[PDB]
Amino acid sequence: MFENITTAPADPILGLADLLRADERPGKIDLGMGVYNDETGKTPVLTSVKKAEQYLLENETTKNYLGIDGIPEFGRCTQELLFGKGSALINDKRARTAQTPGGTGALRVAADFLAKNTSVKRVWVSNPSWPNHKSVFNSAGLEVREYAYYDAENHTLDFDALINSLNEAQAGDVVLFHGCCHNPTGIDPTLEQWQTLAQLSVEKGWLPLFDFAYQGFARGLEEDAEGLRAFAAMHKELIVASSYSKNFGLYNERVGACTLVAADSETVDRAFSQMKAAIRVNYSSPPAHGASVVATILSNDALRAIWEQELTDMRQRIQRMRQLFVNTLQEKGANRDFSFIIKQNGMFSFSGLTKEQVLRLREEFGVYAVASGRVNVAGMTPDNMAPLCEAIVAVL
Amino acid sequence: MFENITTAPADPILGLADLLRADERPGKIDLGMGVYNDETGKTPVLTSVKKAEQYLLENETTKNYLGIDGIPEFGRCTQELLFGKGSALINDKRARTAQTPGGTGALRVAADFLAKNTSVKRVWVSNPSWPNHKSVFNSAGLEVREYAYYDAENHTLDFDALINSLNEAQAGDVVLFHGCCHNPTGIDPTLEQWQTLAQLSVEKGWLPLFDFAYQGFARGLEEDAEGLRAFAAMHKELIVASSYSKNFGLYNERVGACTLVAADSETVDRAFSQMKAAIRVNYSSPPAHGASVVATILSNDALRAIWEQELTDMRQRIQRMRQLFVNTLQEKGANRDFSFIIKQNGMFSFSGLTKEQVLRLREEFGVYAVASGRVNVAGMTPDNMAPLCEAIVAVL
Ligand SMILES: *Cc1c(COP(=O)(O)O)cnc(C)c1O
Ligand SMILES: *Cc1c(COP(=O)(O)O)cnc(C)c1O
Repeated sequence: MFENITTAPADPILGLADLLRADERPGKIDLGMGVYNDETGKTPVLTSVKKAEQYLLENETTKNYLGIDGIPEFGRCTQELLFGKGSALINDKRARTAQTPGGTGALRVAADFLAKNTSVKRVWVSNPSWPNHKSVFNSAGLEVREYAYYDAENHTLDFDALINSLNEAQAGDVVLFHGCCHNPTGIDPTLEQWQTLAQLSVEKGWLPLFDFAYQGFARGLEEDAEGLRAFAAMHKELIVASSYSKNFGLYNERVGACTLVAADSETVDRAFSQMKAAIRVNYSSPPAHGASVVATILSNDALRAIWEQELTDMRQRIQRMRQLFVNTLQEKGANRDFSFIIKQNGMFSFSGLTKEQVLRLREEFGVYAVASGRVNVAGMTPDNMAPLCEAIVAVL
Repeated sequence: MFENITTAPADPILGLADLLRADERPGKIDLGMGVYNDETGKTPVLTSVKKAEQYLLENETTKNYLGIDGIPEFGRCTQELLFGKGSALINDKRARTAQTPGGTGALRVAADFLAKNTSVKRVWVSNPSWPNHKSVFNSAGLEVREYAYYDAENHTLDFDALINSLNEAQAGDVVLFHGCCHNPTGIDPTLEQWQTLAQLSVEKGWLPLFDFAYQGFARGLEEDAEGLRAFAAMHKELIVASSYSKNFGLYNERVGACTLVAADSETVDRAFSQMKAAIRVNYSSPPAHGASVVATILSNDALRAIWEQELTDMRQRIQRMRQLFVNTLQEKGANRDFSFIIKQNGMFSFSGLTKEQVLRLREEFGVYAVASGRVNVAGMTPDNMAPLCEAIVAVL
């Protein structure tokens, strides 16, 4: 029965891991997958996380199944982080949160939920966008359409093109927005633009779906969520797929959440019952460890203070590398101006390098980046900066 | 968009948790979901597991993403447990294993894989069977058909009916078998019957799919796998969805695996690439903690010895309760003979109680069992045995 199965195509991002594995060369530079690296080029476990894991080791008395929607505390802490401690959405009980295996897991649950329980047929994603977005929604039988977003020539957000692109979006359509730190551009809408988009969305009858995987990496926890909050203030219904993989450094523990918002508690509870049905037939219930670590940290003043500082330290080291990257490129004799990357938020730099240049960097210099020209700044260190830039300058 | 969504129907097994939650009554007896309880009526963390978690706390240096298929060591230890340390399948590299979020997660991955990459259209499950089996395969767009299995009158396996039921199964069809400790009957085929089924399967051209969630709870680790091994000795292709939720007491960490077997390594690697594609669009990569605990224990002589003993202790306590259950029923003046339950393996007892009797036990006595008459023996203790049996005797 498996005789004629075809070899699956490699994933443009996750597949870089395999190539890096095979590459036997010494000083390879991994600037692919978006994982944080410290000055040493290692991806350490946060101290706040180790302390939480210590706590769980001493106090956990059972591994009995969690409910289908996960740890209740995790859900509450997640909603406060997203909407604000005294949000009306929380007080009016208009939101329900399911703990999921990572933000990717949240996206799949949302997709299965939409495909089977609503009239939704199309999902609009930005151009360019995170490649797995199309893949996930397509697997659920939903078609994906793109809306203009990045201006490759001016390295900025083409708001006019965005609006015009979306005018082709019909009521009942889902429009996907990145909460902050747009992946891969790093360009986010200003608050004014978020507000304008919120109003337009309501009038056009779109169902907003936020992919929020980098809260805290743009400006701060609360600041990075003002766009989503602007939307939540005007919409009756919303869906948020969030992830703690990056802001907690819990990548492999698969910690995320899918939050559903409706007009009232009666409606959201009803809809949420179908989201739980979608989860039941997938993985049944979520993994406890990762989410337990997050809930423990967020609900403890001491641990929370330490975690917030570590998040601040991560954000600041990336910003340092970002400036050092541009300066070194100029220092090494860069062909063109790369100052526009200082304007991008998050772990990435949408460099503008062509597919061939990326291929050559890998082949001839052992420098690994995503074919789209996306480079992981968080993977840069004072030690690999020099050879990194010499290679780039060499392919311009 | 969520205005007209319908309330999802409650799950016959997982839904018992919610009801137990609402029930404010004092001495409720939970004999529903299949989770192990000790003499105290608690579901403790195994000692071997706590020691492993200790080890990980001290040695883990990163939470960086695992590969799509999980921890390689976990996969190897899983294959040895299933096929045998010196199995030809392992030596000829005919098997690939993906770490998944629980056995349920493995079933979903298998289903998505089959639905999109093969001509499979039907899956045959036993009557009766684990309710989520139909639900999971149906969600992937595959139809489920039932084959005779349990003889409600003689409380045994009706092998003749089984064979005749399956003669309606066409080549290319998937036939699902429980590795051991059939859920909910507790009745497994003898080795001779497994062998006969293996031969028939090959001749009819069926694709066997084993749900192996209770390895070690029938007779022992190796013994409980002889049925699967009989099949693996004659088939070119097989799929095994296994779980460590019960034999390791790791329920909420979601630890399972989906193992794919093909004629040769070239074919299995090709097919496996599509299984990874199916996982990529679901949860991306699996949760590390649970599987790390399992790999650590299985690859360490010391920890493995302790774990195997704990497994033995769990199996023996259930067997004790099983005999005490029958004796107490007779002692309390049971209507009919219940000795047939001594012949059932696993945590359950397929009692024969009707839907109304189960409803009444819950309503009037606070005793919770599954509507099918399935009762969790592992949930029985010397303390709740008396009131438990008095309630049952009262509804006969
Ligand atoms: C990291 C990320 C996610 C979710 O990642 P998980 O590892 O599955 O939690 C989703 N969308 C984007 C754009 C991301 O960068
Ligand atoms: C426990 C069980 C599973 C898998 O359970 P998980 O908790 O998802 O690992 C699958 N099939 C049967 C029949 C089971 O009893």
